Amino acid sequence: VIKMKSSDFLEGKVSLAFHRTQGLMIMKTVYKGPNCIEHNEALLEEAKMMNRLRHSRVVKLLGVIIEEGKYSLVMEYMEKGNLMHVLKAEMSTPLSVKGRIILEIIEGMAYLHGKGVIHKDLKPENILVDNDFHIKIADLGLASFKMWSKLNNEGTLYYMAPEHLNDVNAKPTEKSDVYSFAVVLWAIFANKEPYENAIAEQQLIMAIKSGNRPDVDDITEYCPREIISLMKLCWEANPEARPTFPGIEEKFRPFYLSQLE
Amino acid sequence: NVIKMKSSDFLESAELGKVSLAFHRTQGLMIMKTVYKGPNCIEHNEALLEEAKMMNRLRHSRVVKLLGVIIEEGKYSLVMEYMEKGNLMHVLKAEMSTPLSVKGRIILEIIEGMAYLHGKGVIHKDLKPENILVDNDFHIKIADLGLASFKMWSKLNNEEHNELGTLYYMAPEHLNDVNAKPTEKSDVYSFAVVLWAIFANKEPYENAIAEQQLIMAIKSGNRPDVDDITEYCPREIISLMKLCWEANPEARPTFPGIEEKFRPFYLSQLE
Ligand SMILES: CC(C)C(=O)Nc1nc2cc(-c3ccc4c(c3)c(C(=O)N[C@@H](C)c3ccccc3)cn4C)ccn2n1
Ligand SMILES: CC(C)C(=O)Nc1nc2cc(-c3ccc4c(c3)c(C(=O)N[C@@H](C)c3ccccc3)cn4C)ccn2n1
Repeated sequence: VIKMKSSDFLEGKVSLAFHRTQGLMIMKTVYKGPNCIEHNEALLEEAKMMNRLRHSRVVKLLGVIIEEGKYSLVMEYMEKGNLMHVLKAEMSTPLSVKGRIILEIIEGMAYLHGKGVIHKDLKPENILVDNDFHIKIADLGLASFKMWSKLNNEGTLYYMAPEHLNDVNAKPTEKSDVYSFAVVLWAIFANKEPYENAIAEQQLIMAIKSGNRPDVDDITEYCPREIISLMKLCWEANPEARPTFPGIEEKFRPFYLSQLE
Repeated sequence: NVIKMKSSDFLESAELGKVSLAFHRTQGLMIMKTVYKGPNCIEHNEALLEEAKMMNRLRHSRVVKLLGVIIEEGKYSLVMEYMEKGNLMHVLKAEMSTPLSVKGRIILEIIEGMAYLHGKGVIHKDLKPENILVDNDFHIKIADLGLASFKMWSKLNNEEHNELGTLYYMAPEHLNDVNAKPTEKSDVYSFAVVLWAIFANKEPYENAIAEQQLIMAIKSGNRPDVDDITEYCPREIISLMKLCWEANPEARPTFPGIEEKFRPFYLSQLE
């Protein structure tokens, strides 16, 4: 990794970070407390793994600050924030830009799966948009890498595959993210969070485990048919019935090319 | 009553409110928890000393004895006996492995301490590996690091002028329900998860993804994964933990009942 120092920056919490020589970046300070040196080795290894994720649709980890009792992650800056914010903005997104966004999400998820990363929390809060309306996948909640995830701990459920609802012990798979992505598709075309009421509880968890899905009739903007088919397929209760992201890409890229671009 | 001590009774300390190893000029090593550093207040002083006398009356070989109280202008401190090897989770994750007989004894000693506290009308409310301390001989003592048992030092800790929370062991009836009164059955549930953690050498629910997910899952019956125990674990201990984390509090045994079952078992198959 690149190791940064707090003194490298102008003077969990997610903040704008001005590196005194490299400029604008994003700082997430994961932990500030009395020491835990016994953990550093595993944290720096996972950080290196973080550092190796290099893709235009994936948020890049610029540096780590590993200091006595202070753990921080430094990331590349995305101007326009997360996908939900851009969707609900006062202006609109042509269907072509939404098609391109969806393809970019597929490409990033396929890259992450090809590097052995299961995101575990794909959701609109974790899809960042740059000034040109291109996206990058992020992990604001530290869900993807286990030791940084624990250190962070030393919360929407709307995108959680039903197999993880009321069952925290089953191991998540690539199909977990495929389910999340399906709900992301719906949300992209609804410009709102699923389950119109927008309350989370045991009623809804049990409803979803039994097959309830976001209301396809709650789409009040135009949504292409093939995309509705794709999301319906991807949120199948049976994890085995859901495609892989490379399969999704072999389907969606030619459709986006022929009908959307 | 208690022993009221002075800050000047100690030569020095080293940080571990603030928890410190402190050297008493006459008594030697002790553990100091400094609860409040601020402007002076008698807003509780009388009750505070009363509560101290109360926590001083807990005298049992498996409970951390309160050694002294420091009540000074703007400074409030509790002083406890020192436990050499720290808390149970740390000892479990140590490089050297712990013999199944020693884990059996630890479990029995926890049972004994919990029985004592319940027999003196004390509901711990926060039993967990962090509150189970280990001496140099691998004997345990139950502690209350979070000031859960005595409410007004707890208030003093949170008073807005003082310059100075795991849920894996919280019985499901108190999750997302901040009003339910904890009972002895709560402490039994905590004991059940501590048993699991003793034999898995780690915290439960590692692939839990989000806190609401885990909270709703646990309230609906999810428990620690018994297969994730990868070292030998006797079958009655699996039975005991399954019984003690029963969703219905009434179905859970009591600590005198747990001890009745477990002590002969430990004698005949473990010691
Ligand atoms: C309103 C706001 C101020 C704005 O306007 N823009 C803006 N907000 C952010 C927030 C982050 C951000 C924050 C915290 C992060 C991450 C990113 C991240 C990460 O992505 N890790 C990579 C390596 C990864 C990706 C996929 C899977 C696994 C790991 C890990 N954490 C903890 C980054 C850029 N921006 N830009
Ligand atoms: C791990 C460290 C790095 C190391 O190496 N050793 C080490 N840490 C400690 C920490 C304590 C400790 C700290 C804070 C406490 C308490 C104890 C306590 C209490 O137990 N009160 C008694 C009377 C009681 C017991 C049961 C129920 C109700 C009350 C109340 N508070 C706020 C004691 C001994 N050690 N030894």
